[PDB]
Amino acid sequence: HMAANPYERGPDPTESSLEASSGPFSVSQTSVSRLSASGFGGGTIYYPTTTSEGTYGAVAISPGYTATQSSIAWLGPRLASHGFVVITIDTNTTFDQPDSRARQLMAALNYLVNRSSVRSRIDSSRLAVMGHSMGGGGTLRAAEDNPSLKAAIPLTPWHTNKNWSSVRVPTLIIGAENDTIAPVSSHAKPFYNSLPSSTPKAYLELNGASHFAPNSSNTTIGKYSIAWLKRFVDNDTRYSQFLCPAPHDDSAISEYRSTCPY
Ligand code: NA
Ligand code: NA
Repeated sequence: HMAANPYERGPDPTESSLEASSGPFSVSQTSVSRLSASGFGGGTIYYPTTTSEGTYGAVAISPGYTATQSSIAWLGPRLASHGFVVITIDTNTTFDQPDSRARQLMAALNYLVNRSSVRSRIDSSRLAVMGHSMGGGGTLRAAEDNPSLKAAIPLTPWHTNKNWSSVRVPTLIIGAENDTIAPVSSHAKPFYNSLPSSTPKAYLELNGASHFAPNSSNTTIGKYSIAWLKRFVDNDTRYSQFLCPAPHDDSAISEYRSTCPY
């Protein structure tokens, strides 16, 4: 038999538990000021209250162009309530390009491990990155330049670079069908196609959604982000059951591609 996974947290998942507003863990918050944050413009840290089940993995989430922390803040308690330490960040300037946001994502993870007040609750060897729009472009660049990351979830990503053939981090790209700012035909889909065949990857296209779909509470985005982070940050195979959907059975999903090598 396969060895027991020590990174498993929370009870066995179901479809109703993943689509719920909150997970099985209570969440507390703490803030990081812009001036004390070295490399990024501060943010808020979301962490589970209880530690009796062991340490958790850390996730850094970046907003998009001319966007602040509040546009992605709903992912904070949504992801943390399932057993993750999440930091939503602000950028140094609201006009920072994707390559600049990639550096600020790793700087936020560096703060979580070395300087944050919740560093004792974090497993430093299991980190992930997320982002919306240009933050999603910075997510791809961070995963390419930091292969030690466990997962990466670009949300309607935007980037001038379409070549991501060196990304070794399991990447879940979530695109919007009617995206007019970062069209999937020139952004999300070329990003997914350029990812290596040996890298676990998936492309989720939201049916009839706009570019700002990730800026509000979304059941589809929340369920598959939890499943992806659980599957690769925690190696939790209990969440693999949620990663093989049929788009014709979900009105919120218009497309789904996925390749798993391991
Ligand atoms: Na700063
Ligand atoms: Na559908």
